[PDB]
Amino acid sequence: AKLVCYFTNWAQYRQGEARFLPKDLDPSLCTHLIYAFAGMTNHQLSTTEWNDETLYQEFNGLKKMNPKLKTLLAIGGWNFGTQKFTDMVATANNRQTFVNSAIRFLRKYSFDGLDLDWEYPGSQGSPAVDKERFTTLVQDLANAFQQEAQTSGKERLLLSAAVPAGQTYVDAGYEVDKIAQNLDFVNLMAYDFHGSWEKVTGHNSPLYKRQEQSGAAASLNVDAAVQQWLQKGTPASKLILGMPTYGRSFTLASSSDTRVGAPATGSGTPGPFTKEGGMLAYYEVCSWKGATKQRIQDQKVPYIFRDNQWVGFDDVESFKTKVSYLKQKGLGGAMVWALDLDDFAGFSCNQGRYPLIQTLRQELS
Ligand SMILES: C=NC1=N[C@@H]2[C@@H](O)[C@H](O[C@@H]3O[C@H](CO)[C@@H](O[C@@H]4O[C@H](CO)[C@@H](O)[C@@H](O)[C@H]4NC(C)=O)[C@@H](O)[C@H]3NC(C)=O)[C@@H](CO)[C@@H]2O1
Repeated sequence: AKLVCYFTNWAQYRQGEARFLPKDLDPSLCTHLIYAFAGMTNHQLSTTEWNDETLYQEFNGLKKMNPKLKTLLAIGGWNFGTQKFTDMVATANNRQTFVNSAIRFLRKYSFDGLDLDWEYPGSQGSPAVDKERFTTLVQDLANAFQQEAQTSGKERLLLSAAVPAGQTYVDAGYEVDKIAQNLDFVNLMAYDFHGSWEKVTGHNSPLYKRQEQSGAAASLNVDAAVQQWLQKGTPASKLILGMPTYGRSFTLASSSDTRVGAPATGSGTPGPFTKEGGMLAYYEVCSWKGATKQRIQDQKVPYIFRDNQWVGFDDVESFKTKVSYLKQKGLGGAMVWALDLDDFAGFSCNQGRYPLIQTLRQELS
């Protein structure tokens, strides 16, 4: 089974014990490590931090300690946008310029593959035409990757993509059945189902829906996301189930109504280390004494509150539940975002180093 874990090249700027660099990485924790994120300049793959080349080397150098490990470079991301993607896949000359740079870039830095993270083709400013242009991009990469392997005589470069769970987005830009044939594995983003962008508290990653949910609202859970990608044609073994080492917070309109579905006046106080209201690292949810942990029985995930602060998150338990759920589904494995937000150095949760992902590795193996 696969355990695809994401490293992020901006965690390095967090303060104190929250700072994360390749040295905080465990070469054996995951089967595949994906480096987030690499951008694009003139239709080509490029760095995004002043020290990506140094990081790239330490990142991939980890394979000297674990030759079984596979590393990939992720291009895109939420904040990346759609512009540069839509423009790069618009002309053959551009697609080919990108592909050739991807290959040369990945090989130069010792990456084993590329993880496409276009959020998302077919929306957010992306013309519905990009739905089929994406598919072409995938085929182009796959084809070039296959050809190169034979000429260079090296392990063929791997091709993956981070994909949305929403029904609306899959229909809008993904030719599921067709891309699945060319993607070595699909990284399903089964989270962000609920967030502070809503007026009511909801869980970031509920495994199942709540009895009181119907219609489109009943699809906002992992299972729906999974059943969906399978039905549309994804071999269960290529579908990797994503899980978050972060949770989503809300500020309660009143601390008297703390249930899931209660009135939220907006995002929760930013985390002292993550400093991005509405989300929190697992290790930030740990430093909470005097809080109250619940359990959304129907969705098999927890959440905690203290005064006007409510946060739905994942713990060692829900992670075990989820690892167990995917097994039953015959999925290819688990995906986690991000190594970065777990208690990677056992400095806050008192459960050791990488409490959550370690749970994943042990449960999966
Ligand atoms: C598995 N792939 C995958 N891709 C999606 C990610 O985009 C997303 O995580 C979010 O990624 C954006 C960047 O695209 C991050 O933006 C960063 O936010 C911090 C504040 O927290 C800010 O200071 C900047 O460093 C900013 N950097 C950039 C390059 O914009 C975060 O918003 C990040 N969010 C979380 C909760 O990690 C994940 C999860 O939705 C998806 O998974």
